[PDB]
Parts: sequence; C-alpha cells; structure tokens
Amino acid sequence: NKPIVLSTWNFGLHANVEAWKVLSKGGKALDAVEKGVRLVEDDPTERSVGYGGRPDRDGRVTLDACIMDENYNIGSVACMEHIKNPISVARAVMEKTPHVMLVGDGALEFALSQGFKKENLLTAESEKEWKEWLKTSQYKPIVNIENHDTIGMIALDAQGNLSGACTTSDMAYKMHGRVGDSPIIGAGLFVDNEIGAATATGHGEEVIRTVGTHLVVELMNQGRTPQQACKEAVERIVKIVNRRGKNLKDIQVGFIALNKKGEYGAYCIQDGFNFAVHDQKGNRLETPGFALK
Amino acid sequence: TTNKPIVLSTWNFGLHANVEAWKVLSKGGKALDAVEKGVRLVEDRPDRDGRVTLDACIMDENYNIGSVACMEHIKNPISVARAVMEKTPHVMLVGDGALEFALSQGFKKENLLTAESEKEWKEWLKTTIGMIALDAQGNLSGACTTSDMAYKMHGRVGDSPIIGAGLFVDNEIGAATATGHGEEVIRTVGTHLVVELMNQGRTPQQACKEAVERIVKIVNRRGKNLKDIQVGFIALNKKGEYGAYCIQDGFNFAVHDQKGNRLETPGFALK
Ligand SMILES: N[C@@H](CC(=O)NO)C(=O)O
Repeated sequence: NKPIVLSTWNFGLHANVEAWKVLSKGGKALDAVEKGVRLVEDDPTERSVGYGGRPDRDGRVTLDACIMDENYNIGSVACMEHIKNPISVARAVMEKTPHVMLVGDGALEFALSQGFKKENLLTAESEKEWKEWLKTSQYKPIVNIENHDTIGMIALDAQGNLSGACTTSDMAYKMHGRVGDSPIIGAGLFVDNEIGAATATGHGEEVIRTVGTHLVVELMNQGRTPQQACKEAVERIVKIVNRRGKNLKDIQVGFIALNKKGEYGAYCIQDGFNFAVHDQKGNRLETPGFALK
Repeated sequence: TTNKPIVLSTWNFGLHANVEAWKVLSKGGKALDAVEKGVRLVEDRPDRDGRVTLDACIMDENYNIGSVACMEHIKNPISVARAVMEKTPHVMLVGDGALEFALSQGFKKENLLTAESEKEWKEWLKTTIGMIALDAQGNLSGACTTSDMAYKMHGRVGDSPIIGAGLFVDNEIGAATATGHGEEVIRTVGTHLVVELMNQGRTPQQACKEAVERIVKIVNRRGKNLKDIQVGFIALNKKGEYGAYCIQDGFNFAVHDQKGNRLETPGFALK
C-alpha cells in the first residue's frame, strides 16, 4: 500500500527520511524523490564519505542523473561538471526545456542559466586517490556495499502516482565523457504510472545493454510481481553475460521495483546489494536475493 | 522459410544506404559490417551555437553496443561508435571525451560546418538514418546516425545514440530502429518496446503497430495532440519477416532482400 518509497543503498536509506516527510504529508512523488536525493547531495557528512565525489580518469567529477514523473515527463543530464545538485538540474531540463537530455558543457551552461552555482566537487582525498590510481591506470570498476555512489529512488505517493530519480558520479576513473545507465530512461530508471517503476544500480554498461528498468517494468506489465520481474530481468542479464563470453563475477546488477499497488521487490546478480524501503511501518534496509550463488 | 539476407532502413534515402549494405550482405558478409557501411554512406544543421554535433549508435548480434553523442569534428560517428563498442570498456561516450577517443583511434579531425550551413545558422539567429539487417548466417545488427541538431540547445541528445530508444537488437528475437521526434522515442523506450513485443509473440508488423498504439495512448494521457508527435519503427525478426508502423503518414522505408531493394509505406495510426 501507500505512500511508499524505495531506494538503492545506504544513501537511499538516508534519502528516504526526507522523501518520507514529503510523502507522509501528502506530497507529490516527484517532489519527494527530488527532495530525498537533495538531502544527500547537500549533506556534507555524506559528501565527506564520497557521495557524488568520484572523478573520471581526467580527474573530473562528472554526474549522470535523471528523473521521471507519473506521466512520462523526463529530464536528464549526463557528464555534468561543477554542479552539486544534478537531480534538480534534470528536473529543470524536464520542466523548462523541450528536451529530455543535455550533456557535457551544454548541461553545465543550462545549469548556470537556471541559477545553479559552480563548485568544486573534488575533495583532496579523492584527488589524492586519483593521482595514485593514475600510476597504473588499471580500470577495474566495482559496485558493492563498500564501493557505490547511486541513489535510484522510486516512490508511490498518496494519490497513487509513481515517480523516480537516479543519479551517480560513478564509475571512478571512467573515460572522460563516459555515460552510464543512471541518466538513460529505461536503463537506470523507468516509471509507467499504469504498471510500476524500477531503478537500478551496478555496472551501467550492462544495464544499458539490456534496457534493464524498462524490461523490469514490462515484466510487471506481463503479470510478474515486482520481485519476480526484478529476478527475471537479472536472469536475462545472466544469460547475456554468458552469451558474451564474460564472467558473471565481474558484473553486479541490482534492480528494485514498485508496482501500482505499492507492492515492492528487488533482486541482483550478486550478494552485496541492499535497498531501503520506507512505508507506514518505518524505514528499513533490506537485502534481496541474488543469482550468483 | 527464412528470408535472408535482408536489410531495412528509414526514409527514402534508405534506398541508397541499402545498396551499400547489400554489397556486404550479398557476399555473405556480417550484418554488423553491412549496417556500418550502410549508414557511413549517409555520413559521407548545427546546434544554436553554430556547432555541428553528431550522435550514433551500433548494436551487433551478441549484445555488444557502442554509442557517441554530441561529438564534434568527426565525419563518421557510426564508426567511432563501433570503436567504443570494440575498443573500450564503455558503451557510450559524449562530448569532448568522444572526440578525444575518436582522435586516439586515428579518426581525422575535420571541420563539419559547411560554408552555407554557417550562413544559414547566422540567418536563423536573426529570425538521420536507422538501419537493421539480417545476414546470411542468420544474425542481426543495427546502426543509426544523426547530424541535424536543428538549432537545438548545445548538448541536447535525441534518441539516435540511446540504446532501446533509437535502436535495439536482440539476436534471439529481432531488431528495431525508430524514426521521428527523439524526445518521444526516448521517453517511451520505443525500440526496446518493439522488440519485447516480438518476444511476446507478435510479428514485426504487429509489434511496430502495437508499440505505436501504446505510444498514442501515452501521448493522449500527456494532453498532447497527436498531430504534433511523430514516432515510427521498422522491425525485423530472426526469420526475415519485417514491418513498419507510425503515428502519422508520410514516412517511408527501404527494404532490400533477394527480391531487390524497394521502398515501402507502412501503416499509420492517425487517420
Ligand atoms: N550504475 C552506475 C554505477 C553504480 O551503480 N554505482 O553505484 C554506473 O554505471 O555509472
């Protein structure tokens, strides 16, 4: 039932508190996801443990984010530098332009024109670690409990409307200009008010290649419970990884989903993914099942 | 009875791209080379700041994908997209980083703004192809490419470089490529939708039409007038059956199999 908000990782547990304040007050799902994410972007303690702080291999912090409302309105930004609140900029792309995605310079120029301010997002430690990783430049992207940077959040409000948001600076030491799943509708996020929503975390390339969240939602449309849909999407990714001659231990993909009745579910390739669910009973960290036994 | 090889592409000028793909396919070549060469032909207006930025993506028979968006100074984006897929651990590069990669792979940096495109942009200030193929081995691939920024905001990205929007290929199901307003293809994840419908037992024709019909319903729920929204798809399955459908009339597509290259007009929803 409802309202209910679900989100990826510890960062999501934190974002959930603000999201829930909006939701419990009868607020719009879209404000609640924007407001929950902004709570973590703006929390200096979260930033200080690395939130939104990963640099690409050129030492540049570049952010991917998108947001989706209950009526297929979307906004997204990819490879955006110097702006701390990318979800809000994505919301502006949605609301203030006839486009759905800006990237690079253009996404920053647009942010600046909407009143957002340039700041340095690169902490000294991250800079230091970057300088150190550059000695060998061995790109080994990892996504787990100790290494992640995503808030994917999906919520059903009091009116029975869905919305969602996804955002990251991951992956650290990506090639400059690299875009993950986080800003791509149907990869890192998809919301259809008639069926359900889903968001994701893990190796973005794999999410993008399988159009993961769209698949999850289409599986809810085809009769699956949210959990079953996440499981089947993950099982699709597992087959594809194998057909590709790759080793599944190198790949983490986690999905969470919400249907229109507020039922929820979650599944992942590997153990080492958790999500946060806040309904009327409170805010909980749950760990779903996984395919790689 | 499989119909292979077969290539389809969007719009009238698909006829010509099809002839380049067919040179590859008629010799038993890979779908992947066929679509690449095909949309290269199309490659051989700027954004509102006078900058020519290009988008492309490519998808082969085994879920390999590559994509470039808002990339400047490189004529043949589809081939950089192919380099992304094959030579990087990533699937999409944009902006300056896509260019820096292109240059490291030996692509030539060039000026893309023609004499007359420049003067038409200054003027305005004062006032695209998808291709899918099935090769002789029975494998699919797809490519699309776009170079018209239509004076949009610097950094705007349409559907051409987004997997599941402008292009999707599943070798155990089929392939689709999209036409029409990028923002609407993106929002509806159009080509992934088409292919999952083929996976739900629709023929390519039925999947294109039902995709479009779901999207008409979405446009309705958004309070927009269908006349302002153009979306369409062409699709191919593993048996070489194909189809095509759109919201509105006036889009054609080109199809080449052993019966030859030809232009066809699909059905449309807006009557
Ligand atoms: N999906 C992100 C990585 C991630 O989930 N990080 O927690 C990416 O590919 O950029």
